[PDB]
Order: sequence, then C-alpha cells, then structure tokens
Amino acid sequence: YDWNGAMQPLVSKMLQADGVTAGSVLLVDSVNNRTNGSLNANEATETLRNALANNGKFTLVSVQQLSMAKQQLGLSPQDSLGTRSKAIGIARNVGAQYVLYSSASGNVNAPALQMQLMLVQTGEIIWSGKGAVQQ
Repeated sequence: YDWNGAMQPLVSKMLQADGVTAGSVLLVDSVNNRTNGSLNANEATETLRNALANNGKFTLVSVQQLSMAKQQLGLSPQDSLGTRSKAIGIARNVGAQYVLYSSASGNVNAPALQMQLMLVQTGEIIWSGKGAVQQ
C-alpha cells in the first residue's frame, strides 16, 4: 500500500480549506479498517500522523495523552473513539481544536481512503476528502 500517495494529496487539500488553521492542536483518530480483509491499522495511522506533523505543523495529541484521557472519562483502555461524542469528549479534555476521522473501505487490495475534519467547538464537519489507495 502506498499510503503517502493517498494521504499526501488529501492532507494538502485539507490544509487549503477555509477554517483549518495550521499549527493548531489536532486529534488524529486511528484509521478504521472497513475492508473485506485485515489491514495494519497503526501503520496507516503513523503515516497519517507524519503527513500531518510535517505539512501544516499541527501539534498532535500523543498516544499517551489519549490513553490518559480515556481513563479519566471511564472509557475502556482500548476504546477506538469510534463515535463522535466520545471523540469530542476526549478532544475537550486534551485541548484539541480539531478531530480527524479516517477509514479505509471496499476491497482489501484496492481500498478507498476517506477522511473528515471535525471542529471540536461546535461538532461540525468543516472538511471532507476521499482518495483511492494504490500499491
């Protein structure tokens, strides 16, 4: 999988969208696998975090911060932060201005990457993008 090839253009387009301020605190939700096969979740998520830390200079909420925040909110330690209310609950504790959701879907050998950026303050989706993940 060429995750950069998919992720770089989408990050670049997210950074050009109005309402997205570079250098702000961003909570990056782990990439969710909805394909028909197994995918390395945290390898895709690491790529993403890199693309975001390098382009547009966000301060990312760290793994340990998230773990701690989950525990302060009584969530299970492995909680994926699927739902929006859990993500916002967590975002508020850690001081994040944005939440980024992403997921890969469709066929395992030809996934579709989709991403959405949520403004924490209001809960609104201010940006959305999709790209195909090649090899």
